[PDB]
Amino acid sequence: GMTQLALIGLWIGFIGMVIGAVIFGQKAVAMRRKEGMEFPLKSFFIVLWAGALYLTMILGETVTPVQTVFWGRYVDWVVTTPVLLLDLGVLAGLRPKLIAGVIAADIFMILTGLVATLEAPPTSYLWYIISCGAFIAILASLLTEFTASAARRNVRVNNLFLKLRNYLIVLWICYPIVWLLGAEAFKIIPTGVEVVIYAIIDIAAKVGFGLILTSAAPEILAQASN
Amino acid sequence: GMTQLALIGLWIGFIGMVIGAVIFGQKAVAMRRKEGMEFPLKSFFIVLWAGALYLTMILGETVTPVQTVFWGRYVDWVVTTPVLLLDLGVLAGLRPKLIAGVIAADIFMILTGLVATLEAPPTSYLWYIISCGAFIAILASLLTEFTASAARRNVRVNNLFLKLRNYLIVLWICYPIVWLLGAEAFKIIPTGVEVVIYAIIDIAAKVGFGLILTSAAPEILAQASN
Amino acid sequence: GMTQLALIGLWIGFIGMVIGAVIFGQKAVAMRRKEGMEFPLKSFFIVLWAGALYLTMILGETVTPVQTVFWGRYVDWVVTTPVLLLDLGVLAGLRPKLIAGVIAADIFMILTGLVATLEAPPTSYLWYIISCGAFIAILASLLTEFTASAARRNVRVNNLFLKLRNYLIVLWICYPIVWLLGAEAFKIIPTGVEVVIYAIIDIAAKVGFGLILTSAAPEILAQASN
Ligand SMILES: *C/C=C(C)/C=C/C=C(C)/C=C/C1=C(C)CCCC1(C)C
Ligand SMILES: *C/C=C(C)/C=C/C=C(C)/C=C/C1=C(C)CCCC1(C)C
Ligand SMILES: *C/C=C(C)/C=C/C=C(C)/C=C/C1=C(C)CCCC1(C)C
Ligand SMILES: CCCCCCCCCCCCCCCC
Ligand SMILES: CCCCCCCCCCCCCCCC
Ligand SMILES: CCCCCCCCCCCCCCCC
Ligand SMILES: CCCCCCCCCCCCCCCC
Ligand SMILES: CCCCCCCCCCCCCCCC
Ligand SMILES: CCCCCCCCCCCCCCCC
Ligand SMILES: CCCCCCCCCCCCCCCC
Ligand SMILES: CCCCCCCCCCCCCCCC
Ligand SMILES: CCCCCCCCCCCCCCCC
Ligand SMILES: CCCCCCCCCCCCCC
Ligand SMILES: CCCCCCCCCCCCCC
Ligand SMILES: CCCCCCCCCCCCCC
Ligand SMILES: CCCCCCCCCCCC
Ligand SMILES: CCCCCCCCCCCC
Ligand SMILES: CCCCCCCCCCCC
Ligand SMILES: CCCCCCCCCCCC
Ligand SMILES: CCCCCCCCCCCC
Ligand SMILES: CCCCCCCCCCCC
Ligand SMILES: CCCCCCCCCC
Ligand SMILES: CCCCCCCCCC
Ligand SMILES: CCCCCCCCCC
Ligand SMILES: CCCCCCCCCC
Ligand SMILES: CCCCCCCC
Ligand SMILES: CCCCCCCC
Ligand SMILES: CCCCCCCC
Ligand SMILES: CCCCCCCC
Ligand SMILES: CCCCCCCC
Ligand SMILES: CCCCCCCC
Ligand SMILES: CCCCCCCC
Ligand SMILES: CCCCCCCC
Ligand SMILES: CCCCCCCC
Ligand SMILES: CCCCCCCC
Ligand SMILES: CCCCCCCC
Ligand SMILES: CCCCCCCC
Ligand SMILES: CCCCCCCC
Ligand SMILES: CCCCCCCC
Ligand SMILES: CCCCCCCC
Ligand SMILES: CCCCCCCC
Ligand SMILES: CCCCCCCC
Ligand SMILES: CCCCCCCC
Ligand SMILES: CCCCCCCC
Ligand SMILES: CCCCCC
Ligand SMILES: CCCCCC
Ligand SMILES: CCCCCC
Ligand SMILES: CCCCCC
Ligand SMILES: CCCCCC
Ligand SMILES: CCCCCC
Ligand SMILES: CCCCCC
Ligand SMILES: CCCCCC
Ligand SMILES: CCCCCC
Ligand SMILES: CCCCCC
Ligand SMILES: CCCCCC
Ligand SMILES: CCCCCC
Ligand SMILES: CCCCCC
Ligand SMILES: CCCCCC
Ligand SMILES: CCCCCC
Ligand SMILES: CCCCCC
Ligand SMILES: CCCCCC
Ligand SMILES: CCCCCC
Ligand SMILES: CCCCCC
Ligand SMILES: CCCCCC
Ligand SMILES: [Mg+2]
Ligand SMILES: [Mg+2]
Ligand SMILES: [Mg+2]
Repeated sequence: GMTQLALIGLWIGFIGMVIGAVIFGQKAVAMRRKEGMEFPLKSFFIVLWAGALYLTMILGETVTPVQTVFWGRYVDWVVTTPVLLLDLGVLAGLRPKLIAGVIAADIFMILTGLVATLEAPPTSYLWYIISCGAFIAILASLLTEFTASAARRNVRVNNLFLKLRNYLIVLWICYPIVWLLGAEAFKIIPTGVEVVIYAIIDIAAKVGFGLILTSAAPEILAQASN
Repeated sequence: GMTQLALIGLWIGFIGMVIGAVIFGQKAVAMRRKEGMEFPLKSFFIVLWAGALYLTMILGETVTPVQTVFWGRYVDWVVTTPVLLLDLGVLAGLRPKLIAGVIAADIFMILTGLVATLEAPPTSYLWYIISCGAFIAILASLLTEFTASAARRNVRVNNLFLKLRNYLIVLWICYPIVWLLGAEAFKIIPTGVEVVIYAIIDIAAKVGFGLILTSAAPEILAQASN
Repeated sequence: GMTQLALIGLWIGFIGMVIGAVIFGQKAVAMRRKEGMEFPLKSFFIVLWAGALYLTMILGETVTPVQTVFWGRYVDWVVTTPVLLLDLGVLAGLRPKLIAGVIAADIFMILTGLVATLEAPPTSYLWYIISCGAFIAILASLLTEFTASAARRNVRVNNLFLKLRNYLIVLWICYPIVWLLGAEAFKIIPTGVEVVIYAIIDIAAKVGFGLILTSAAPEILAQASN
């Protein structure tokens, strides 16, 4: 029931995650019995879950015609975006309870975005604004407590945190902008194009992010983990 | 599909949680880099989640005609009641493995209560009794191992624990009593009145509890958090 | 909607879990002030959750006629199989981050198995293969990382781990074999017989496992817990 372009977009996301899974799985094998192996392993789980959920959408299991609702992508994001933040929190050396609070905010952001996607205007816009409020709090925490914590660590660990922090922030800001421009609000981006855009940003946000992270020198990953 | 009285009750709950969010949000900001900030932060998250779920019920998103089933309140409780017990566990100095067991019992209590609410008599009463059994186990834990652990701490931390322990017990006992008197069992309390009562108890159990906790002297919260 | 044999199988599983919960619950209460009490408590929670889900299937709550899908057993397994792996990880002395990774693989195994159960052939077989891939990763970790960590512990703790590791592995391999032979796939085993078989293996994998673990000498459980 979806457009041909939407199906192409789902295939792009799926193949991207599968390639990521091979890359990070191999890196994790290469890092067995080494400090810092948690980083390729987390990257591997992120792309494995995203890849599985892309497959459920290809198969029509987590999409629903009402326009097609691609609700599987929220099942993906509600699991993978916390693990991405966990990555930065470990790099930053952030206290576990603070990491937990940001993960709670993130899950709230994704679930209110799901409600926004399922609703009709203008109620959908209310939930979009609520979810953006949670996003802004997450961005503020990244730019403040994460950054202050990372600045107390070794220079190379701090440098890697800042690179990934900035990469994550730029990519994540793309999502609510695409949402607002797409069929859920202003209807500027056609539904099929929207699926393709999300797949490209997903690949950047998960495979690109993991490539930057896991390509750091092994000594840096070792000291970052402890 | 709900009565006007029920809608009034949902708005009371919603506005109460929003006011609580302002209070605990300001307290969390004020304790930004102080030991004990975890307490206003958890209180903020509790009323944020409860307020969002009250909003989903106002909007008819988590309410289903089957006779109006307010199943959104279980999505609220299954998340917020564990965090309330975590609060008491940190104050008591309780070992995390013991906190985990009581949280598991609490999630079991809420989920069996959801099955009781969705079921028809007499099967609904079976699940009510099972959920009550989990509740009695939680109460016994609060009165025994939580209380013995708190009694090892200094006088002011122990006194704060006991105040919040007693407050929590009295308010939580109200819930299964309202449930038994309302539409799901004896049908003594009309559905609309039941919604109003839950909103008032919810405000007391989340905002009132958080106010007692977050108004303690900051040095006590700092000591309790260690 | 379900056969008489299938209902008999559900009652066998339910009664087995109730028996386990009495045994492990009383053992947990008897160990209330001792090191190692986490083992009977986790065993109690495992059979409590499984028994409750068996009850939901007896009552038709987590069973849907499609020709009958027993989807409640996935709600059971997604919670209990992680706790069983946690048991082995505590006995082995495994690093918590490693336990978290195998638990993630296990949840993925159970959820992809649920998708396989809900799907139609040949798509169901794709998810079965994916789930088997996760299962193989779990078995590999049990036979490598868990085993290496246990061998660095006291001979009595290590001997207990190996006995439970071998017991668990043999029993868990039975599940995907039954699945492929049964009603969710190739229909060699009648549906009613398949329910009875799952009840028997479930009792062995939860009550039998818990009996072996909690019957160890209390000093062995004590040093394993630390
Ligand atoms: C791997 C997937 C990633 C990094 C997805 C990130 C998604 C977001 C940051 C979503 C943001 C949203 C809002 C801030 C408002 C409501 C709409 C959303 C869910 C797209
Ligand atoms: C903020 C919300 C709170 C503190 C809610 C607490 C709810 C309960 C203690 C519910 C208890 C129930 C039983 C013990 C039996 C079954 C019915 C319930 C779920 C109302
Ligand atoms: C107490 C319940 C237990 C120990 C259940 C264990 C279940 C499994 C190991 C399931 C395995 C499966 C596969 C590996 C492939 C797909 C079918 C499953 C879910 C039966
Ligand atoms: C309807 C079938 C459409 C098939 C579309 C093929 C996708 C083309 C591959 C693009 C994968 C990008 C991988 C990026 C790796 C970093
Ligand atoms: C370094 C260890 C970090 C551990 C992070 C714990 C995750 C906390 C997430 C719990 C939040 C539950 C949100 C439920 C829906 C709002
Ligand atoms: C058929 C429409 C094609 C749509 C092209 C979408 C490109 C969107 C890119 C947005 C951000 C790119 C992140 C890449 C960073 C390396
Ligand atoms: C001091 C921090 C304590 C944190 C304990 C978190 C325990 C998490 C609860 C585990 C129980 C899961 C049961 C799920 C049943 C659906
Ligand atoms: C071990 C748990 C004790 C639970 C206390 C039982 C309270 C009585 C509830 C019985 C349900 C009666 C349904 C009312 C029929 C209108
Ligand atoms: C010691 C810390 C954990 C204490 C909580 C134990 C969990 C007890 C749950 C019991 C549920 C029984 C329901 C059946 C009653 C008829
Ligand atoms: C040291 C104990 C002080 C805290 C005591 C709190 C008592 C809570 C009063 C709540 C009033 C609700 C009454 C409902 C009775 C059915
Ligand atoms: C512990 C529960 C306290 C609840 C107090 C509520 C008092 C008002 C309830 C009156 C309901 C009677 C409605 C009359 C119309 C049928
Ligand atoms: C003693 C160590 C306990 C470790 C428990 C951590 C559990 C983390 C589970 C990771 C969640 C992955 C879920 C994927 C699908 C929702
Ligand atoms: C889709 C699942 C991906 C599986 C991970 C692939 C890992 C490849 C291992 C490569 C090891 C090479 C050693 C030199
Ligand atoms: C649609 C009916 C809603 C009326 C309730 C509004 C109450 C007045 C607003 C109070 C503002 C709350 C400040 C935190
Ligand atoms: C109505 C179904 C008959 C009841 C049979 C009872 C099942 C016995 C379970 C065995 C428990 C095993 C504990 C080791
Ligand atoms: C800042 C944006 C808040 C959400 C407003 C959405 C308005 C969409 C207009 C749709 C016209 C087709
Ligand atoms: C028709 C309005 C009914 C008003 C109900 C008042 C509820 C007070 C509950 C107090 C419980 C602590
Ligand atoms: C409309 C209802 C407003 C309730 C706001 C509650 C703030 C104080 C809570 C005290 C709990 C006893
Ligand atoms: C521990 C709970 C007691 C068990 C009650 C089982 C009730 C079975 C009812 C079957 C009727 C369809
Ligand atoms: C122990 C951590 C390894 C988890 C690996 C999961 C493997 C999933 C395989 C998917 C089937 C192709
Ligand atoms: C690497 C994944 C291994 C999967 C094992 C295959 C299970 C049997 C497939 C038969 C399905 C019809
Ligand atoms: C929280 C403030 C409530 C203001 C009510 C707005 C009414 C809009 C409904 C059309
Ligand atoms: C009222 C709930 C059941 C109470 C059992 C525990 C009482 C022990 C008091 C120390
Ligand atoms: C941390 C103890 C393990 C409990 C696993 C529960 C998994 C629920 C998945 C839905
Ligand atoms: C009527 C079902 C009886 C099933 C027999 C259970 C015992 C078999 C253990 C191998
Ligand atoms: C770290 C995994 C988070 C999963 C959150 C799921 C909430 C629906
Ligand atoms: C029906 C919900 C109206 C809320 C306004 C939405 C835009 C802020
Ligand atoms: C974590 C803060 C969430 C704020 C949501 C409301 C913003 C309008
Ligand atoms: C985009 C959120 C603004 C937060 C900035 C915090 C101060 C660097
Ligand atoms: C059509 C190919 C898409 C490649 C995505 C690249 C992500 C940075
Ligand atoms: C439409 C009913 C609104 C009720 C407002 C309640 C005041 C807190
Ligand atoms: C229709 C407005 C009635 C609101 C009642 C307010 C009770 C707090
Ligand atoms: C500083 C402690 C933050 C704890 C917040 C967790 C809320 C679930
Ligand atoms: C800081 C005020 C938060 C407002 C609560 C919003 C409830 C969804
Ligand atoms: C800010 C909350 C708006 C709620 C609108 C309710 C419309 C039925
Ligand atoms: C009658 C609708 C039941 C929906 C409840 C689902 C809550 C997880
Ligand atoms: C610690 C709060 C999260 C509990 C959520 C459980 C939902 C089944
Ligand atoms: C002590 C941790 C127990 C958690 C198990 C929860 C299963 C219902
Ligand atoms: C069909 C289930 C009936 C159980 C009723 C038990 C009430 C105590
Ligand atoms: C489309 C029929 C299969 C349904 C599978 C649902 C998986 C979430
Ligand atoms: C259209 C889905 C086909 C899945 C292939 C089955 C692999 C055994
Ligand atoms: C993959 C099967 C290995 C089983 C070996 C365990 C010894 C009983
Ligand atoms: C190699 C020893 C494994 C024996 C366990 C089998 C239990 C059915
Ligand atoms: C080593 C066990 C893998 C599961 C394959 C199931 C056999 C049909
Ligand atoms: C792993 C990609 C499979 C593609 C099938 C056409
Ligand atoms: C491995 C995925 C193949 C599915 C084809 C739709
Ligand atoms: C459109 C139905 C999707 C529900 C997502 C949980
Ligand atoms: C059912 C999910 C509701 C989340 C709103 C915070
Ligand atoms: C769970 C939220 C559903 C909203 C449908 C409009
Ligand atoms: C904090 C509210 C954000 C709204 C911007 C769209
Ligand atoms: C709108 C909420 C923003 C919070 C910033 C700390
Ligand atoms: C089909 C769109 C391809 C865009 C390349 C980044
Ligand atoms: C979602 C079903 C939960 C059952 C609790 C016993
Ligand atoms: C858990 C679902 C219960 C529904 C019974 C009508
Ligand atoms: C209309 C009910 C109001 C209740 C406030 C105590
Ligand atoms: C009607 C407001 C209720 C406040 C909680 C005591
Ligand atoms: C019930 C609210 C109490 C507030 C104490 C500061
Ligand atoms: C007919 C009842 C059989 C029970 C087997 C344990
Ligand atoms: C280090 C692996 C943890 C995986 C988190 C989902
Ligand atoms: C792991 C793929 C399916 C997850 C949603 C049930
Ligand atoms: C299932 C095969 C496991 C391999 C053991 C190293
Ligand atoms: C390896 C487990 C031995 C079997 C115990 C009955
Ligand atoms: C793998 C079993 C196939 C059965 C064909 C009837
Ligand atoms: C009824 C059979 C019990 C199986 C115990 C291993
Ligand atoms: Mg929409
Ligand atoms: Mg009901
Ligand atoms: Mg099937």
